[PDB]
Amino acid sequence: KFLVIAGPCAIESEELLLKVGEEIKRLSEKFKEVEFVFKSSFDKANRSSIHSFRGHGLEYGVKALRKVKEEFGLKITTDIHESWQAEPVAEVADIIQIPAFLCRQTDLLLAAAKTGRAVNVKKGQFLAPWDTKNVVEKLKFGGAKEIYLTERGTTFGYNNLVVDFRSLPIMKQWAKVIYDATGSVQLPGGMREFIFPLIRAAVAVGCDGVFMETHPEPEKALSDASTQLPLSQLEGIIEAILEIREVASKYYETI
Amino acid sequence: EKFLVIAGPCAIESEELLLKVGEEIKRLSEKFKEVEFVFKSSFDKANRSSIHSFRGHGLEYGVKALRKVKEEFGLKITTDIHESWQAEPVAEVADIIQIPAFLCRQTDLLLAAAKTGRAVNVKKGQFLAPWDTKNVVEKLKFGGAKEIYLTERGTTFGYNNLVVDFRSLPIMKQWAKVIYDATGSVQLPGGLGDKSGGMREFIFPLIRAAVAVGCDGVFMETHPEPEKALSDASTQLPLSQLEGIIEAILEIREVASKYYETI
Amino acid sequence: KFLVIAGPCAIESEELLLKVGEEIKRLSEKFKEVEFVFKSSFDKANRSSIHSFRGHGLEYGVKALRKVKEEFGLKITTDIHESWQAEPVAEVADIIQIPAFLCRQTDLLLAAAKTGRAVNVKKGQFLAPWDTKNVVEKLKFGGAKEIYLTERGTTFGYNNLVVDFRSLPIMKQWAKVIYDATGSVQLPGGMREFIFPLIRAAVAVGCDGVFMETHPEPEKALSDASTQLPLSQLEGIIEAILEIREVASKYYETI
Amino acid sequence: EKFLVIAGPCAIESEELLLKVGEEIKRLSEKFKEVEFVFKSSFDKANRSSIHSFRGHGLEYGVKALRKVKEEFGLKITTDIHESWQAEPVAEVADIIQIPAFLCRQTDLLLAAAKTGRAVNVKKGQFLAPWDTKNVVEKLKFGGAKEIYLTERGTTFGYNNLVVDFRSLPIMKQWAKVIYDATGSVQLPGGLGDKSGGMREFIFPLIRAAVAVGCDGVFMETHPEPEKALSDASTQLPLSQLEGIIEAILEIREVASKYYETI
Ligand SMILES: O=P(O)(O)OC[C@@H](O)[C@@H](O)[C@H](O)CO
Ligand SMILES: O=P(O)(O)OC[C@@H](O)[C@@H](O)[C@H](O)CO
Repeated sequence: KFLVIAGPCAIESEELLLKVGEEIKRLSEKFKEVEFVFKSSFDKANRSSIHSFRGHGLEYGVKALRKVKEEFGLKITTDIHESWQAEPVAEVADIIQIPAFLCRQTDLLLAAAKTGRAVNVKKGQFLAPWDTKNVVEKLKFGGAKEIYLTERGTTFGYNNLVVDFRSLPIMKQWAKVIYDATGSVQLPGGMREFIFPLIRAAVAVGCDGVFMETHPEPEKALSDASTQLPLSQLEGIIEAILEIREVASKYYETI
Repeated sequence: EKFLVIAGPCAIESEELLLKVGEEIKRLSEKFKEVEFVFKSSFDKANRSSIHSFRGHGLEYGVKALRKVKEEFGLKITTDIHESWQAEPVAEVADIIQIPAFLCRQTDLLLAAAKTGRAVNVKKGQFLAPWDTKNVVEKLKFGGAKEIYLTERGTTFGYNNLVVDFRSLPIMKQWAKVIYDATGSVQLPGGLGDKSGGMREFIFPLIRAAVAVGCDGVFMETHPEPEKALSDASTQLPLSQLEGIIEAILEIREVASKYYETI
Repeated sequence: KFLVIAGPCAIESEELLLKVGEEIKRLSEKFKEVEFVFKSSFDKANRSSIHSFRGHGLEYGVKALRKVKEEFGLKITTDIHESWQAEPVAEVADIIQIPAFLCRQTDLLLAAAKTGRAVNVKKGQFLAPWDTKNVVEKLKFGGAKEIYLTERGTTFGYNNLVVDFRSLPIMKQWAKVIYDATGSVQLPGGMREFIFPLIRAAVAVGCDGVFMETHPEPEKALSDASTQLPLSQLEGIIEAILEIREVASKYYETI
Repeated sequence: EKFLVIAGPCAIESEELLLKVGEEIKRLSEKFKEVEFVFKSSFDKANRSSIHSFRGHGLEYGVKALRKVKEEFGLKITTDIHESWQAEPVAEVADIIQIPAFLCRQTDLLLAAAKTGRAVNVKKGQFLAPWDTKNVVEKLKFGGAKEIYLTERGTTFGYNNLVVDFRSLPIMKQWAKVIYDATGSVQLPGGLGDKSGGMREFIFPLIRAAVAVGCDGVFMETHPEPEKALSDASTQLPLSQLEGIIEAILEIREVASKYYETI
């Protein structure tokens, strides 16, 4: 079924995770046609500044995510940054996320695949759509069976990302495709006003799921404060994309 | 508001070609009554890459051919101008005067079109940022234009490639009605060396994106047999597929419409 | 010999043209190895704003340029915007300049070629280096014998131009190549600090000439105030590029 | 200041290959005494496009091979790390620890390299703007790095193509010494499908541009027979051409030097 990956960018506390998980659970019960996956990072390992918020560590993060899966029965996904993190994260993560800058790091991909979990690779801002075929091949070689590729924009001049929707049908040739609605509008080194319009475009074109970072109060977020979707707006957007998908799906081109 | 569909063969290869396409557009206009159709065709391809490529049969012949389409089918007409002096004669038949993408900053051309009293549709230059179309609209208003359109047709992305930044739709909507050029946006400028290339397989997906985001109309160059077209053979939509595409975008527009943001 | 095309962006008055022409003449006498061509536009036909300075008209402009050639014996170059302007401009213009946005307008190119004058086409920000071969062919078909292609940057994201120096050797295959040092640093819709560094790069790579818009007081210029080179700095830059060219020329690759 | 020339085969194909290249670099270091040479080679290509491409013979073998080069020729050494744990063992032989372009924002990797006390050279990510390297240098200084380099190696320009924006040289010079990667800047990422492409014909012209603009050193991957290289076969410079290139850039640097702007 259609996938909706959502949650706060970073694990600011398992308190926040529980408050967001509660809403994700409610939507999960309301939209039985959709498969929800809770997401949050235990570490922002690639912040621009050395003085920015990274997180509370792997152990604290896995614990918090563990509480979300136990308390709400929701699937989990988080990203890893170095090979050794794949094993401990796989304990709770149903889907292991590979950061965009690291989409070409062979050992990280292999380490994720070895865990037997599903793998979701964020497409690097430097990669062409067709370049992702090799990424999928590495994962298959590593034993991965459930593979996703996430569109999150491509480098367009400096401090700007553009979404080339031609990427969706191209990547669908070798993997399930996810559209990152919040990451695609960020200005590297973003505009929330474009999150909804572009996600509508994503489902009109055709994808297997959407990815959205959401926070009760984005402006207070410790990471991605300018792009995280306010929690209260999630339901409306999901209902909207489901309706558009229902009508547009008749026209999705065959593989 | 009535959705606009601008369509027709890229170039006026012959008056016969125009009437054939015009007949189909007229038929669709009778079926899709909620759509405002405007027949398009260029009397001159003044910016071909190669000196050896087809340009046209002249302004005189073209206008005459376009007038025949309007007379026979009662369809609104649009064609593009390339130099200031062409605005007057063209305004005699054209309901909408089109400004080529490379010429979107040529003040005199914009002014020439604006003083005719006809509607003006400016193709957004591949070098222009969305927010910089505000001054383009200002020039037209200054020149007397009362009905203005801005057409998204892609932006230079590396060499011989164009990308469509859909954020341009809501940005440009701030100052003019917005049209999405479904066939021009998938062309590969100079992709074939002496001619430009294109990827027809992406025409439909991107037009679905356009209506989901929200626009005031779509622009599509269509030809009975694109493979044999004298210009844009790689991007013109087979005429037989026009009906299906229009039905689809009207369906997607309807379902997405309640979510279009207010400007 | 090496070409240096320089002058104020727009003809704000024949007074300005004479003051700049006087300096250009002095340098012309100092650098006999270089061929100087005086440049200025009689009309800025593509300003972003309808309220910006365009000029004093074709007639007034040609007259002013005519005075420069008569009073200083300098060659002249100015740009045309519509086909009908080629004939009257050719009366004084030794080199007819084709604006970047208009580099694909067949009739403008043909009209320029018909005059029998040399033609210098500014490479559109949307053109790939190899795409210029067809531009040259149009001019040759139109009777042009002296053809130049000028590098002035390529669209790089929004409101930014990047100079891909690979363009110089590529375009040299079919035409003489000129580097526009002032236009290449402008930010469409620039930084003067990069004019000199990039022009040094241009001659190190290898070109047939440089193009620079210069004004006694750029900040007071009616057009391109942010990129025009202060007149007093022209001599130093020319001497500098001549020295670099002298040494680097030993390494310029054969056609 | 002494000009830096970082050169060597892309990957450590064998200890034999390293000694062959090392011998030539040593010879050039004896001729060009005004240049500081640093021998480069990767013990692992951890980011190949294809799972079937050559990666290397492991960290242990690589370090041993690099130490042999340093021992036999007395040359400074540089190699890249891919994960934090590699900084310590690599610092035992490497005078300069190299940070891969895709990893230029990985905080822990930068920190790992900085605490070794060795010099650190960061390849500028193809996604990074020049002004955003300021924070990269800040992270390294925070981590204890006292000798920092930033290497220009091109920026994403459309698909499978890189462009060198030379404005980056004077911008980055504001916070670190700047190196120009002459061979990486002409590669066509994923250009050959399973492998990346490249245009060797542009290596020399662009390196001439780099020294005319002004930089603190150049980086060049070189191999006796590039055509047979196991990695970057399309961009590595034939070893026989290294001497000529170095002589040329030293000549251009000298004549342009009086014009380098003060930061
Ligand atoms: O085929 P060439 O001559 O390159 O012309 C490209 C066409 O696609 C042309 O009509 C284009 O969209 C012009 O603006
Ligand atoms: O040939 P592939 O595997 O694409 O790798 C590209 C090389 O050019 C590679 O070593 C590159 O510069 C990696 O960063």
